[PDB]
Amino acid sequence: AITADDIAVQYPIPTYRFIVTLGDEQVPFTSASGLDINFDTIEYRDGTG
Amino acid sequence: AITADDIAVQYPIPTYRFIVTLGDEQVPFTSASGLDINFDTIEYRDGTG
Repeated sequence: AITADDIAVQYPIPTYRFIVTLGDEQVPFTSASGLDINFDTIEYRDGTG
Repeated sequence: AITADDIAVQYPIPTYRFIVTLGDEQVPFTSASGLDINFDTIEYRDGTG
């Protein structure tokens, strides 16, 4: 017994059901990708290690 | 078969590992350059060659 209210808590979410709110309107889209969070890298080395 | 105690005697030394003691203390630096020994030159020519 898995009692589907527990599926809504601890099972993962698929990617086929999504609403795109575009400004103040909803527009139906087929695909959506590229919503990444990317940083750069600072590095610094001295002679001691 | 080279047994790295022989690397410490025979192989050269790389530049990236160095410490700089400046007076009574050590300060961690990134680069260090310009420790040259440069001489001038004196000449003399006479008529016989």
